[PDB]
This record gives sequence, C-alpha cells and structure tokens, in this order.
Amino acid sequence: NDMKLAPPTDVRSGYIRLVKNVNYYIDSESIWVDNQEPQIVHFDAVVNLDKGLYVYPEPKRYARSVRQYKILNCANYHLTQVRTDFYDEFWGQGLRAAPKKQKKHTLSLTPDTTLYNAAQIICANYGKAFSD
Repeated sequence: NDMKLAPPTDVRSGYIRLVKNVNYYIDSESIWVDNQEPQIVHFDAVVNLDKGLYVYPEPKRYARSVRQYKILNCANYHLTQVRTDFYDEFWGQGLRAAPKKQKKHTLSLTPDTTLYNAAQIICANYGKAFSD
C-alpha cells in the first residue's frame, strides 16, 4: 500500500500512448507482423505504474513498469495476452521479475476501451487496411 510513483509525462520515442490511460503504451519498436498471416501482429504493451509492486526476491525492491506481450488479430480483433514481466524502471526496462505461471487469455475487443484503441492504431498502420 505504501509506495508512490510519478509516471513520466514525457513519452519515450517509439511509445504510443493510448486513450483512457496516459500511462499505457504500445512499444512501437516491439511490433512484429506475422509473415504467414499479415493480419496477425505481435507487440508489447508497456504500463508505467502509479504504485510500486513488490514482486522481487528482495521485499524492498518494487517494479515501476510492466511489459506485456500481446498478439492481435486485426481481422476479428482477438487479442491474446501471452506473458507479463515486471521491471524496476519505467518503460519496461531494467531489473526484471516474472510470475512462475503465466496466465494467458484471448479476448474479443470491444469499442471504447484502452486496448481497442491500441488495435485501431496498430491495424491502421501495420494491418494496412481500410474498413472489426
């Protein structure tokens, strides 16, 4: 409960800030468009935290950001959460920690939500189409 962070307001080059959360970003550099099915795009979402998470071996060390590996299908807006890593610096960098079991799931995105904005942006620029 105790710890308290000031997430950067200035945005690191290549990070795309999303609607509805000024601390949630797409790491533009991490984007991989699948060779076999170009509608499928892999990317990291990166969240700068408001409150430190004590997820490290040593209980005084806390994370400042989270990096999450996503896979997006631009044809049906399915978004799979693949893995989560915690970092002790902002922008998903620095000393890393992670859960033993990674909890995975796929959603079908819905309008007016943070990750839907991500998909509109990614698909518009990397899915390369005009048009769900």
